[PDB]
Amino acid sequence: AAPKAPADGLKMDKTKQPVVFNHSTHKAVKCGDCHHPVNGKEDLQKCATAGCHDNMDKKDKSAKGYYHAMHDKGTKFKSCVGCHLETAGADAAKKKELTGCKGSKCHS
Ligand code: HEM
Ligand code: HEM
Ligand code: HEM
Ligand code: HEM
Repeated sequence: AAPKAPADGLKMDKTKQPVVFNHSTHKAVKCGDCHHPVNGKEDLQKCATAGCHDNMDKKDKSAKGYYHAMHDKGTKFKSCVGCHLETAGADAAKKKELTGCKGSKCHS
């Protein structure tokens, strides 16, 4: 059957700055905008699976860079921060909540 979203409260914890991901706040986003095509097939593996976004060098801006995939603009798929920047627009409160590097809903 079509895959179902998991429970809220999923911790992304590849790094020492873990972030909690809630599917319930991301329903307006098609599943494949995140679990994106790889070889033409929407891929439901963990983002940092070997051969995926497995480089824990936060300086790497090639596709395999995990930090890059979560923070950067101009990516083939929207990143967490990229989409949130667009969402917040000029609203400073939303910029803080959704894009702040600290004291945000990502990095609380
Ligand atoms: C769309 C309704 C949708 C589905 C289906 C889906 C499924 C899904 C599963 C099954 C997992 C768990 C994977 C595992 O084995 O741990 C999972 C995890 C994450 N998802 Fe998801 N997901 C759906 C939608 C979305 C959307 C729209 C996004 C992006 C805004 C998204 C993101 C994530 C993230 C991040 C994770 C955690 C993966 C990781 O830490 O490696 N999902 N999803
Ligand atoms: C996990 C939900 C997950 C996220 C989030 C994610 C994001 C992501 C972005 C933002 C890009 C674009 C980067 C750029 O520099 O343009 C991107 C690109 C690729 N990804 Fe990814 N990705 C997630 C999951 C996965 C998984 C599970 C794999 C490996 C099976 C994977 C692989 C790739 C590849 C390859 C690319 C480059 C585009 C292409 O060659 O297909 N991603 N991802
Ligand atoms: C990438 C894996 C990613 C993360 C991490 C993330 C986090 C996140 C948080 C913490 C919130 C606040 C709500 C909550 O506590 O769950 C939030 C809210 C929104 N997001 Fe997000 N988000 C990630 C990815 C994406 C992507 C790729 C998009 C757009 C394509 C997106 C969008 C949104 C929207 C919209 C919201 C709600 C905003 C509001 O004002 O409440 N996110 N996300
Ligand atoms: C603001 C532009 C901002 C910064 C800077 C930032 C930094 C940061 C670091 C240093 C890490 C850990 C990297 C490492 O490997 O040690 C990290 C990790 C994640 N972040 Fe972040 N972050 C900034 C902003 C945001 C925002 C607003 C979100 C959510 C939209 C977000 C998301 C993430 C995710 C996801 C991770 C990985 C969590 C994990 O797997 O441990 N960041 N960030």
